[PDB]
Amino acid sequence: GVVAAAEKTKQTKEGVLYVGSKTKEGVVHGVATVAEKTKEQVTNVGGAVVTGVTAVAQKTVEGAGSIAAATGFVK
Amino acid sequence: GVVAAAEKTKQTKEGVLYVGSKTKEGVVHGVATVAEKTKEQVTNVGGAVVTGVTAVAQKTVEGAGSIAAATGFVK
Amino acid sequence: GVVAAAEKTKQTKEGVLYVGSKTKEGVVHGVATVAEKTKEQVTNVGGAVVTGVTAVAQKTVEGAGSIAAATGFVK
Amino acid sequence: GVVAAAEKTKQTKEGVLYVGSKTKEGVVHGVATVAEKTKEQVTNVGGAVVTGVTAVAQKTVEGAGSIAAATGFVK
Amino acid sequence: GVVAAAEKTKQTKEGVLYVGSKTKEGVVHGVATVAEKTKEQVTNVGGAVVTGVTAVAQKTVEGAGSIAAATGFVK
Amino acid sequence: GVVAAAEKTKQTKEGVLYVGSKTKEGVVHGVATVAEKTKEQVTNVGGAVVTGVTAVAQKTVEGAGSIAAATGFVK
Amino acid sequence: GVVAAAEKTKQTKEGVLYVGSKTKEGVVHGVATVAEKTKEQVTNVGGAVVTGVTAVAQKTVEGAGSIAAATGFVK
Amino acid sequence: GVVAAAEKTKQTKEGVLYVGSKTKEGVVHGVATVAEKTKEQVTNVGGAVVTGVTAVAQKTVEGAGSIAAATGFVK
Amino acid sequence: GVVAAAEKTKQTKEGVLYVGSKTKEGVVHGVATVAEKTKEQVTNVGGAVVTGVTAVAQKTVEGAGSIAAATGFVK
Amino acid sequence: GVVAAAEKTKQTKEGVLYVGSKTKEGVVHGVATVAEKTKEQVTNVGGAVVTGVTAVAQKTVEGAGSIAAATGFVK
Repeated sequence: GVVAAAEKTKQTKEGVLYVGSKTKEGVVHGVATVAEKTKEQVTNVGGAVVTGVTAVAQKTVEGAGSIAAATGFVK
Repeated sequence: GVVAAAEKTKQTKEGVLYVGSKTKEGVVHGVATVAEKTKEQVTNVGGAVVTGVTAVAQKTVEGAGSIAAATGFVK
Repeated sequence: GVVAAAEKTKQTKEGVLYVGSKTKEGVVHGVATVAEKTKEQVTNVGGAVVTGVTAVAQKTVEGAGSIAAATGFVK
Repeated sequence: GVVAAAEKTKQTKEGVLYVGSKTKEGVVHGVATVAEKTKEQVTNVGGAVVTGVTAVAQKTVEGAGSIAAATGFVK
Repeated sequence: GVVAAAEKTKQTKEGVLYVGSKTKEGVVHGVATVAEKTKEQVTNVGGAVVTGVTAVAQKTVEGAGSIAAATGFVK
Repeated sequence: GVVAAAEKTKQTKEGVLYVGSKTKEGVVHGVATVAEKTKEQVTNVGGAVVTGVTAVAQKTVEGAGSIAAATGFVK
Repeated sequence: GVVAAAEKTKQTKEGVLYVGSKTKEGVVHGVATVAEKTKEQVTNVGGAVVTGVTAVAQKTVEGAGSIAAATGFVK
Repeated sequence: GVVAAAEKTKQTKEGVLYVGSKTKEGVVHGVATVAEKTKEQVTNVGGAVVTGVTAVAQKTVEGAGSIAAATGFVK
Repeated sequence: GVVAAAEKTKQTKEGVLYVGSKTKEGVVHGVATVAEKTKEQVTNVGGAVVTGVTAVAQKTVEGAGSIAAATGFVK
Repeated sequence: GVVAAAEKTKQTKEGVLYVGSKTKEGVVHGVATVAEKTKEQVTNVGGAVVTGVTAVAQKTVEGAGSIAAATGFVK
């Protein structure tokens, strides 16, 4: 029973963004899952993932955001 | 029973962002899961992940945000 | 029963951000889970993770934010 | 019964941030979980994690924020 | 019964931040959990974790913030 | 018989130099002799060697300059 | 017979130099001789070696300059 | 017979120098001789070696300058 | 027969120098001879070696300067 | 026969120097000879060695300067 329910019932500068970036070398890998000689691996990533030399996450969840995750195994 | 419920019922400068970044070398890896010769690994990541040389997370959860996570196994 | 419920019922400079960053070398790894020759590993990360040479987390949870996590195993 | 409930029912400079950072070398690792030859490891991280050479966490939880975590195993 | 409930029912310079940082070398590790040859480890981290060469945590919990954590095992 | 003989017998702006250089990154190696797994190497450098991002060699040999070089081997 | 003989027999702006340099990063190695796993190496450097981000060699040899060099081996 | 003989027999702005240097980072190695696992190395450096981010060599040899060098071996 | 003979027989602004240097970080190594696991190394350095972030060598050899060098071995 | 003979027989601004240096960090090593696990090393340095963040060598050899060097071994 992995249920994620989100409801949004709705009846000057807002959220204005300025970014200036100057990079010479950049290595960004984000979400990564590496397995070497591994017998068993389970990985789950949910939600907002902002990454990089200049990472800005503004006003990410204004309304309703549900992240339900059942990660794992059964023997 | 992994349930995540979010409800948002709704009946000058706000949230204004300024970022200036100057980088020469940058290595950003974000969310990573590395397993080497590992027999068993379970990993869960939920929510907002902001990463990098200049990471800014402004006004992340304005409304309703639910992160329900059942991470693990059963033998 | 891993339940996360968030409800937000709603009937000059606010939240204004200024960031200036200057970096020469930067290594940012964020959320990481490393296992080497490990027989068993369970890892859970939830919520807001802001990381990096200049990490700013402003006004993260304005409304309702629920993080419910049941991490572990059963034998 | 790992329940996290958050409710927010709502019927000059506020929250204004200024950051100036100057770094030459920076190594930031954030949330990390390392296991080497480990037979069993369970790790849980919840909430807001702000990290880095210049880490600022302003007005993190304005409303309702619940972090419920049941971390561990059963034999 | 690990329950965390937070309720916020609501019917000049406030919260204004200024940070100036100048670093040459910086190593920040944040939340870390290291296990080497360990048979059993359980770790839980909850709440707000601000770390780094210049760490500022201003007005962290304005409203309601609940951190309920049951960490441990049963044999 | 490696003989170098130089004789100088002597019985408004002259030689005036102006240099303005502006560099951001510069790698200058000059005279270099690299041998890797080499069984035999003979190297000779003679005279004036001017090198670099802004290299100026003005009025190098006003008088007598002799460079005699016998480079090599005998088996 | 490696003989170097120099004789100088002697019976408004002259030689005036102006240098303005502005560098951010500079790596200068000059005269270098590198041998790795090398069985035999012979290196000779003679004369004037001017090197670097802003290298100026003005009026180097006004009089008599002799560079005699016998570089090498005999088996 | 490695003989170096120099004789100087002698019976407004002259040689005036102006240098202005501004560097942030500088690595200067000059005359270097590196041997790694090398069985045999012979190196000779003679004369004037001017090196660095701002290297100026003005009026180096006004009179008599002799550099005689016999570099090498015999088996 | 390694003979170096120098004879000087002698019967407005001259040689005036101005240097202005501004450095933040500087690594200068000058004359260096490094041997690692090397069985045999012979190194000779003679003359004038000027090195560094701002290296100026003005009017180095006004009179007689002899550099005689016999570098090497015999088996 | 390593003979160095120097003879000087002698029967407005001259040689005036101005240096202004401003350094934050400086590592100067000058003349160095490093041997690691080396079976045999012979090193000779002769003459004038000027080194450092601001190195100035003005009017080095006005008269007679002889540098005779026989560097090496015999088996």
